[PDB]
Amino acid sequence: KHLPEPFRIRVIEPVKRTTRAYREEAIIKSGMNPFLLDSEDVFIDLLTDSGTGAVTQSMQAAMMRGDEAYSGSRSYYALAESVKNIFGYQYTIPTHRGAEQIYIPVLIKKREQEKGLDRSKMVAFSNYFFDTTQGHSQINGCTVRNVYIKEAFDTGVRYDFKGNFDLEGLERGIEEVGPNNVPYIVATITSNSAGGQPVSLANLKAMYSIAKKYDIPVVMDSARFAENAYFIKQREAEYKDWTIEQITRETYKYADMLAMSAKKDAMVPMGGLLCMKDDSFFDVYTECRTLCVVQEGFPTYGGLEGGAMERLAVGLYDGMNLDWLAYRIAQVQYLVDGLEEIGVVCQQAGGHAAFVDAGKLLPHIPADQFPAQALACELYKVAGIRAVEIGSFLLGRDPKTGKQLPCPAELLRLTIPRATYTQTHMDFIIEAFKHVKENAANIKGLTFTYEPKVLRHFTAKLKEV
Amino acid sequence: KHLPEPFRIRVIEPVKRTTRAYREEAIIKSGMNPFLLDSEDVFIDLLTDSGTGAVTQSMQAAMMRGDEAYSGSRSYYALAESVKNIFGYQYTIPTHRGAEQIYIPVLIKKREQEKGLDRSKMVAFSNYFFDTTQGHSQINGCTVRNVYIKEAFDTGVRYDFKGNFDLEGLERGIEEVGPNNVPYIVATITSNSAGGQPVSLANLKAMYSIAKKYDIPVVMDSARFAENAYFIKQREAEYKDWTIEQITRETYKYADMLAMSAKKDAMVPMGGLLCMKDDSFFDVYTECRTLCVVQEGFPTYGGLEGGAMERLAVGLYDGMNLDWLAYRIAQVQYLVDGLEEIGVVCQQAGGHAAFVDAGKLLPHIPADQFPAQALACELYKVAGIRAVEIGSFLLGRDPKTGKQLPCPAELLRLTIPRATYTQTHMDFIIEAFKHVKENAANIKGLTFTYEPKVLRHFTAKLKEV
Amino acid sequence: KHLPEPFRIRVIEPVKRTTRAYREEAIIKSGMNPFLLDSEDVFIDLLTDSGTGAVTQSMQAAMMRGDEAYSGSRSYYALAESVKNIFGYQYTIPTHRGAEQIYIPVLIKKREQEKGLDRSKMVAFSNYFFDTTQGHSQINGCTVRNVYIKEAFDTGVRYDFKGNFDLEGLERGIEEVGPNNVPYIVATITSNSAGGQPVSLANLKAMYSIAKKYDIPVVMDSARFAENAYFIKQREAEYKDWTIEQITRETYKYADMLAMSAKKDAMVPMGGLLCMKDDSFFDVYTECRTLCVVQEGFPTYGGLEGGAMERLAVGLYDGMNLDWLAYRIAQVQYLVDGLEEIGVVCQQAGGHAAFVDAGKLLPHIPADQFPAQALACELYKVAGIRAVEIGSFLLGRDPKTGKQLPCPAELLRLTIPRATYTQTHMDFIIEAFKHVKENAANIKGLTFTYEPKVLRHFTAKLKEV
Amino acid sequence: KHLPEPFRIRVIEPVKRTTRAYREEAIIKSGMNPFLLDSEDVFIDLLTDSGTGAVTQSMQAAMMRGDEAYSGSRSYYALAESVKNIFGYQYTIPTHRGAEQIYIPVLIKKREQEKGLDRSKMVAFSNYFFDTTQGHSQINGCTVRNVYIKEAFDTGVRYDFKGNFDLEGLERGIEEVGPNNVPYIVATITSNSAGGQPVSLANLKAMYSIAKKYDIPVVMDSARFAENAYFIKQREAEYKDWTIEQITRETYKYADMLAMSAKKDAMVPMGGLLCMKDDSFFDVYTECRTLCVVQEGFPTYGGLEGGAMERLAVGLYDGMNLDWLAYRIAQVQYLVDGLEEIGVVCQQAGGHAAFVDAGKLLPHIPADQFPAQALACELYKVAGIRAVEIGSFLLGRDPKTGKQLPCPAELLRLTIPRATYTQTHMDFIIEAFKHVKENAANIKGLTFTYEPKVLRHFTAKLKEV
Ligand SMILES: [Cl-]
Ligand SMILES: [Cl-]
Ligand SMILES: [Mg+2]
Ligand SMILES: [Mg+2]
Ligand SMILES: [Mg+2]
Ligand SMILES: [Mg+2]
Repeated sequence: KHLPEPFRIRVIEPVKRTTRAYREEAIIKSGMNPFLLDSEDVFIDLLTDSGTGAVTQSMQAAMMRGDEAYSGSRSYYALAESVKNIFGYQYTIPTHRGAEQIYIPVLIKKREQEKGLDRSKMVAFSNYFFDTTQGHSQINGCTVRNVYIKEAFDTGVRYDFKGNFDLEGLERGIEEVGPNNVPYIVATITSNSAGGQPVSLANLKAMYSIAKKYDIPVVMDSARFAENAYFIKQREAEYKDWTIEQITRETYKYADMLAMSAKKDAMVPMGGLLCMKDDSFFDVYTECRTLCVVQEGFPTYGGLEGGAMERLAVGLYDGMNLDWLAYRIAQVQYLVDGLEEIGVVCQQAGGHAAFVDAGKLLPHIPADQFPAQALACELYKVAGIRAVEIGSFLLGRDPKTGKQLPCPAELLRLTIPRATYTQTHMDFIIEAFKHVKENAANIKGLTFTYEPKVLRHFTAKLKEV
Repeated sequence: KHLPEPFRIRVIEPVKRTTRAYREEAIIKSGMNPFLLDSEDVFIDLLTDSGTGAVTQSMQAAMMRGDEAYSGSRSYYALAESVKNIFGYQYTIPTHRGAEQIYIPVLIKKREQEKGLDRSKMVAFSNYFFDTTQGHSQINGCTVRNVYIKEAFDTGVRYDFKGNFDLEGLERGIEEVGPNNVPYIVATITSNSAGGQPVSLANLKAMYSIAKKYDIPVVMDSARFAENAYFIKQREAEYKDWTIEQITRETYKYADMLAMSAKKDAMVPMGGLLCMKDDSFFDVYTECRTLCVVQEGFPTYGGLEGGAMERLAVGLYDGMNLDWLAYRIAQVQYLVDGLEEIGVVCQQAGGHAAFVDAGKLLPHIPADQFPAQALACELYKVAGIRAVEIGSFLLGRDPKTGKQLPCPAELLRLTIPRATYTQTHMDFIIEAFKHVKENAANIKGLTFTYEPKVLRHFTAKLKEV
Repeated sequence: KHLPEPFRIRVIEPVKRTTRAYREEAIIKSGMNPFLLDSEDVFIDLLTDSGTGAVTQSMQAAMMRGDEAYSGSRSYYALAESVKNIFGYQYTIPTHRGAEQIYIPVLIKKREQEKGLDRSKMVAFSNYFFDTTQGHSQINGCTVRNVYIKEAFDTGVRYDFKGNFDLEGLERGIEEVGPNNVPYIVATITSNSAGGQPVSLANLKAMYSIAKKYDIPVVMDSARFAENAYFIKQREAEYKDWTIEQITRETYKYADMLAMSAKKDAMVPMGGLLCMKDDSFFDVYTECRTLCVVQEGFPTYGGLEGGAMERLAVGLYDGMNLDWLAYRIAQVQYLVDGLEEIGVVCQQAGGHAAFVDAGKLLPHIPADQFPAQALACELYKVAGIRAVEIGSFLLGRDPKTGKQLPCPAELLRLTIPRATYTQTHMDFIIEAFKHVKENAANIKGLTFTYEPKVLRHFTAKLKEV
Repeated sequence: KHLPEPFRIRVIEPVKRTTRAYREEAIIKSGMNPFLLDSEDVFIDLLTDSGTGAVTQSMQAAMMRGDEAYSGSRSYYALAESVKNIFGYQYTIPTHRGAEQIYIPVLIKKREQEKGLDRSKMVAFSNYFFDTTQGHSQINGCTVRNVYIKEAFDTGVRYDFKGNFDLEGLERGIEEVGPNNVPYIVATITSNSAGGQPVSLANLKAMYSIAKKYDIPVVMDSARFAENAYFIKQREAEYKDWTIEQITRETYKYADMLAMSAKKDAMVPMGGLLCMKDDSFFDVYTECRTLCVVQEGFPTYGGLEGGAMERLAVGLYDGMNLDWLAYRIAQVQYLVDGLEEIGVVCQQAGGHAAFVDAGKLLPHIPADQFPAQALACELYKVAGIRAVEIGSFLLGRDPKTGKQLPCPAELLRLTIPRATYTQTHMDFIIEAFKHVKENAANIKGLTFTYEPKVLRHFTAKLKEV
């Protein structure tokens, strides 16, 4: 059931309706690669939901109340006040993905100096690390381990909180590695495993108990803190009558600091946060704020403009609107349910995205011929929809052999920019897939005509086989 | 078929989802009168589409480029340039409903001085006068006549252009009254007859031929000039492949000047226009521009702020977007069709609004007990929808007898703010009526508890019988 | 002493610097009439300060938080709340000059029905009526009388409150006319007499005492309520340590309602207010709100857009900023003092404007040759400054004889848009006059080449003699 | 001579006027450190001109026309089009300081692979490297050399282009180091040497000739490209009648690519650019665009919001406005001249900033007691001005000895945010220094009460001695 919008549309960005012939020529010009298509030629852009969503009236208005002072800005104060009242965290560092490149080395050095952490043995844990989070950890020489539950990636097996930490696994992992060697634990909410799955407050409390016992810093990766709070309100009986705000205040008692991209639930096109709960982490705050300036090995300055901090200060609240969250989540579920109904199969589908199995949809196309990229092109031809391939095309070649890397599955990712498209667009997408599935046998595979040495998915050009 | 939005939502105004109990208390506090309800307590506000619609990104941005100079403003120039390029009219007077209070007395005096028009015999014609247009005409001592076609108000009899002028009637009326006594003819597009019906270009050309033959000024009442152009493109074969812009340029060759509220098709919350095609009406321009200043009997100044003129300068173009018009019109038709399907009957329904027959829907309620007002309250209770009664409640009492005035039908008006609500909201409205029709027998009539002497519909309070 | 700006400039409107040759050609193209010059060709536009000033960040931001609902708008509520907290008035009617055309007929009818007011004998009083206020009064058949003090127009005789009511005169006038025949008294603050002069709170209390004794409605014409409050704080010892807000709350206890153009002290480009203090004037509120709809003799709708009401709701407060008022007033006084220093003489100069005596500055030019218009053109040629003539040119011809009307003095008006120009611009203006005074003897008189029958000053074209 | 503003102020940010007692308490609360003062408590904030200036109406409006698409954004296209038409560069990479961290390693590797550049011998040249530019170069293991002219830092010796490259020195340096070992040459305009000094087009052409001869990449560090163009128009006879735009197009023929922070001349609060002229540097473009994504050692995404790119697309043009540049530069020169007149001495003063010698102004205060920080506090106490110390306080302690580092001079930096303050503020600053110089002997030195281990200037607290 797609819920009606708990809002009145106030500002729109016109998008032209193209003809089939126009799109056919467009996709050829772009070398059968949606990444090379002009935004204006895309009717429904499902490339990413990162900073591509709508803002509320108050959020937009906030952009015109900025204090551009380098220091002591009232706009910075407003943002810090929002964090304090919403998460209960006293220290705020605005960022322009939550400054993972900052807190990671800071936490590693902290434990090395205080508990004799061994850099050659250190391991960080999370219910599920985001790619960049794992990236910065490993770059800093830290091994990572995802301690997710058995039900996490098990489709066809409904579970209210598939993003939960595997409490036993975490405990066993810490003991195995040695508490002095665990620089931090990252609690990702909602979790990025299986398309996006929530984490229960009960699970978070249990995880924090474990972390506290071993005195291990806990960082809440909060890009989708609001949707997680909504899932808790909807599925965790204990919090059924709690407001999203109360659930959020409670949730954050179970972390020592937070790091988040504001480009998701916070509703803004740019910005992030790195915050610390209380004085116990004041030194961590200082170190991070310091490293923020000299991260390059010398002083470098810059930051969000005043208006952007004022906008986020408002966005943090609007992002928690109960009616909004119920609507956003219901729309995503509406799309998935609609696709499942017409026979479209997804390897995984959650709050973050739906990963359609193009291999199953287009079985006649060899993996090396990129069936998911072929599907992306067909979806554009038929409906002007742009989606990203998550398969052999994206995977690329082995840097040491120059040969195509082996890929588990050929998926096509569908993300939904917040408060941007309607139920009618969702039905349009479903009808598009229905048409593709019907004409599947006739979709051709692809082969390169131009291929970069690295990050080929962004600018490579292909032709039909 | 509800078309998908030819745009991405960019800015939203949050609206809270209320409980049935909350609305029940709300409607009682407002004395069973939606006019007294707080806007925040209304989920779907169908009160009016006048200046309540969304704006495009470019239109909003324009508000920040204003030149506030009293005279010679580049913002005024930009607006005049838009009028010249869109309608082909060389003279523009921005207004803050198209200054009917200005051109009417000006045109009357013009013909009185030039052709000996007799004020005691003068009569003005239109395919259908808007209420305020008829109001200003009559206040100026001018009688009005609507020369609409037979098919105009005939439901159950599809006709492509029900707003057409009755060419024979117009001709006969002019001859009857005497050409020297006809100060002007107003071509309303789209026409306000039967809920809003289009006027064909063929019909407009024919009407202008008649007017020109008798040298009678023709004023194009243009609040919905774009939707009319769209209907011409959709239904008048000759213009099937013409752009909305070309149809508009052609359409305006068949009027000498134009008057319009910009609060409809032009997409803005305020403003209007009074324009003249060429030098042949330069003296009419001068007189109007002059009367604009001394309309009160002495000089009075003021006008749209610069940003507002820049916004309208853009709005005139965005309002003609083909995809937008097709979408707007399809949504309105979608609502009407959906209501017809569930057994809801409308006395008239067109592009402007749908007039539900509350008397037929709630036959047990006596007219004097306001069945349409009762229906308005029930619609709010059940779905938080606000609609206006067009019946005995609005009609009021006879100023000379203090008795209720007799009313032809008890109607409930449904209007749709542009680019504000979605197909999901439309379905919500339809489901609401479905529920009401199902529980019709139990809806009670109303009686006053407080009643003003004039304009009672705005602040009167009632209770159930 | 020009005070430094109590603010940081945040948004600017570029204005091109023209050459002398360019302006020489420009003024000729405009027929030696600044009113016909393009705004872009004017470097410093002193035409009017009405709605031509800057806005604060919060005021601008407010424009994006509008609730466009026809009724029950939260934006209307916000504006009404501002009025209640600032003036203490419970009833608010937003207008789009304070709806003088509304309260005047309403107050006249009120006293006619309640106290037997005789329309053939009625007379309204004010410390000084604004032109439009006097206009609407007289149009309604009501005679007006300005009861200003002796020192009001006496230059060379400093007096702290030259805008004061002549308390004795008011008393004597009421008795003479008969209290039943005085429909209302208008307290104009600041007063428009002698270029703008303040009214003391002591004087207002005394006037209200008189009005209350006779039960005569008192309307506060409040376009410049804030500057008056500032003058009271600066010159009335009793209120030296009172805030502008406290002075305003106190001031408004001495009126029954208020009417104001928001285009002055309220800092906005459009809008006004008509408000009533308490229930004692609830019927006056109802009548006005009612007449607002049917003022034309039938229902007509429209109003400020939501954003505009939100903006004014903020503007009413920002307009009272103490540092801002001190700065605005000091700048005006700085210009006048600077002109006086170089030998330029003004017939009158106050907070509203400075009226330079062009006749004295250019004694060789006959009045019929418009020395003030000649001066306006010269000021533009030399510095790109645009100012309005208040003399024989503006006065026009006698409608009954077609002959030039006799004029007391040939003045050139200088107004200063709020927060728009700097001390450097003020010095630029002073230097311009210094240059003109130096080359006075060579400035030529003007004669028509094109002259409209009415309101000739706006579009007439002239040439040098 | 302070020029009048070539613009009308449209939006202001109110700033409160504080009392001496208030500021005295404020500076004590902030531990005698302006960096710890609330922005609201600072009347005139001269901390930095980086992203603290005003924007034009069109620039602000642009923020509401953003296309947030991840790729193919029309907003990105608009920005790239501006770069192409203004600089003639075909390739644009928007950045969120011009991505020095990107082009430096890219250019180093390019020459290492193509000409056998030796990383242990590489040296980069510039007329004067900005601190961060030198920082990234050295971090990449590249030694830097500033080849400025003899007259560069020689005060009391006027020279039109003190930012010029020492052509002979550059030639000799390249030969000495070996052309294969010079990865790039950076042309900084205007140059950051001696407070900001321009570079002539003749000098740039000569430098490019040298670079081209040796096939060495030339990067134009363009934060202040417009002011440099203005100085060329004002001082280089050959370009006297050329427009700023023509001078800019010509100037950029003498570089292969450009890198710039848009937070200066480009008038925006955030953003930068890294651009390449033509196909000869297409591979450099690709490499940079690629490294932009994987700079962290793995893919990371993000970028300027659509509105920000639209704003910069406009800002690049508005920043070149001739009247604006003349005004901006004249104001800076007005401040310096005014200070020189009252006996205040600056070690260096140019277009970027003025460096007051606090040691000379307060000779009784020992360097270790921070006379420039003492001066900063006194300036705040007396006038509410905030300025940054560039002396022993900023220099800090030797990381290897913990002892105060030796400092050449105790300077206080004065920067001027663009289009933010007026001539009256400039006079206010001058009067403030006049007062300080008069009460110099009584100003006390400072000593720590709290001192961080690193970057102490930002949060250290001190007390008077
Ligand atoms: Cl706001
Ligand atoms: Cl714009
Ligand atoms: Mg900034
Ligand atoms: Mg205006
Ligand atoms: Mg409205
Ligand atoms: Mg983005």
